[PDB]
Amino acid sequence: SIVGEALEYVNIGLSHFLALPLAQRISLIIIIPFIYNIVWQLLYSLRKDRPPLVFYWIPWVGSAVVYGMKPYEFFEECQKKYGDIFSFVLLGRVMTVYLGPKGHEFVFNAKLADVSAEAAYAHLTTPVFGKGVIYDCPNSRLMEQKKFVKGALTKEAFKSYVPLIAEEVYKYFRDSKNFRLNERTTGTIDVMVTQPEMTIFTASRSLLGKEMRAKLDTDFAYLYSDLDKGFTPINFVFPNLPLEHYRKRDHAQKAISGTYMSLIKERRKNNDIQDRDLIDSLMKNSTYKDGVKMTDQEIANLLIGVLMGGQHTSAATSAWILLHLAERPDVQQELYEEQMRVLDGGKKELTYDLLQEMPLLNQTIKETLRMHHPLHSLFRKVMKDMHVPNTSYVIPAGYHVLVSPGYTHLRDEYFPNAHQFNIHRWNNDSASSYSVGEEVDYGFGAISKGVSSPYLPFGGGRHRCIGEHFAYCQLGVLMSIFIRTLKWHYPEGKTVPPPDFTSMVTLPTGPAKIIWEKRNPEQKIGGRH
Ligand code: HEM
Ligand SMILES: O[C@@](Cc1ccccc1Cl)(Cn1cncn1)C1(Cl)CC1
Repeated sequence: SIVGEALEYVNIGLSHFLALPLAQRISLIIIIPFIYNIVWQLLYSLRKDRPPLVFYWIPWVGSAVVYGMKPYEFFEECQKKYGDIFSFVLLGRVMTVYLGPKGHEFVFNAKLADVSAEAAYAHLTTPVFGKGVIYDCPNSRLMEQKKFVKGALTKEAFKSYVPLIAEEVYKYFRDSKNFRLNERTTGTIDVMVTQPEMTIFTASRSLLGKEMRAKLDTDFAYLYSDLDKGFTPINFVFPNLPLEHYRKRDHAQKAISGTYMSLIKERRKNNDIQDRDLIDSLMKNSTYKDGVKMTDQEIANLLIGVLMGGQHTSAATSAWILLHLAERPDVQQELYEEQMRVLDGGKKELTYDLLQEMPLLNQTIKETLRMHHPLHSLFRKVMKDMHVPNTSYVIPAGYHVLVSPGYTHLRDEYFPNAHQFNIHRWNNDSASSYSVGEEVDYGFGAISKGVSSPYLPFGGGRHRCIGEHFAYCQLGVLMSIFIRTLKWHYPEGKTVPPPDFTSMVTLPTGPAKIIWEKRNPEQKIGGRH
């Protein structure tokens, strides 16, 4: 009765292992984790308290490639095989996806102690925006920062922003090489060139003020480009590897936040604090409820985060609006008639109030956001084991949950003929979003308590967007002027481009070109240039 002999051979086998030729160790270096990964999944599949896990060949990497390149096609296939709740491995992480409205509820309305946004996102945003704000701070601090920013995003502020945004659009039509409407009556543009520029010019002028706008006419503008490059999914995996891309980013954040702090300190020095912009607003209103004041640095960092977030979602969206309308001269025509009726043939100056009397224009924004949600996936890190209602599934702490309202936007069950661009599906329902019942306030205003709406472009719950009305104002003004000034169409045999899902938002694959022409060839834009 000797297992002793077998124990000796374990030890012997171990020493013979360590003495294998390098070619075989390297081999086993790869064979043993590859094999282990596969038997681990098979064992995992037997667990009744876990959602089904998408099978993958490469350890650590997981389904990263197919998810990264075609997330909605990935979800649809998984949904057919497994149903609405399933997990997949992503660059060392386990992601649990809950599709559909119940998914929205599970994640967006999750208890504060159950999940963490900042633990999922801080590595992406903190290097770009700076310390102490958004996700580099406790949730309670984020809630109040959202309250401070929302305090400058009032109806009165929008009434004052509309003519400023309009001035910037007209200036861009007058001065930009992409247009020059006083010199040229037709031309070709890449919308992924023009919309980022139009977006930063309009958002700078209105949210940051004339000083910060004026700086964009200089070499300073290049820092925004640099800071922009740092805003990339690569930050999720390699947040800080010592390359030049990362240094240009870090430098830009310092230079840009330094510029904002210079203005802030100048205004306080001169008692020059009015109600012009978001800077005036945060200077007057940025004291937390425990009495700590945001620092000038944190105020500047919060300005960067707000401008940068709004930059990418808005620019992507007006690009998509232009691209869907380029093959729909019927929609351009209908929008143009609305412009003529609401603005008395163009005799009335556009105001924020008249924007609210443009339902087809607003429905066009609404429908573009349905077909092209800028953020295909939203994430939380699971902090406490979560039971999935009406199942035996438990999502353990350390997992991440993923929700995708943009996926549901594209399902025929909730939006008939979902892959058809049709602004009239929103007839008599042109509001950017609408709360169908009870409300709750997490610290930045009363918002919808339920988050089961199949249309959820602005998310929901404590992390819900506060930029929605600014975006509609900005997009509204911009598109109102595009429509009254130009017609546009595709180059021969071109059509709406497929989305690029790998960038930070779901951009059109470029170059995405349209041909514009002036509705009034002789019309001139005044002002000095
Ligand atoms: C078409 C335009 C936009 C869309 C579709 C959009 C979408 C969203 C979504 C889905 C969220 C929820 C994020 C999550 O749950 O993880 C969000 C949050 C947020 N957005 Fe927007 N957004 C847009 C424009 C803007 C603009 C213009 C601003 C600022 C001016 C802005 C600022 C914010 C802020 C501060 C949050 C809160 C993040 C948090 O609490 O964790 N967004 N947005
Ligand atoms: O939600 C964000 C972050 C985010 C979340 C999910 C996917 C991509 C990004 Cl960039 C993106 N965004 C949402 N609205 C405006 N920007 C921030 Cl920057 C916090 C607000």
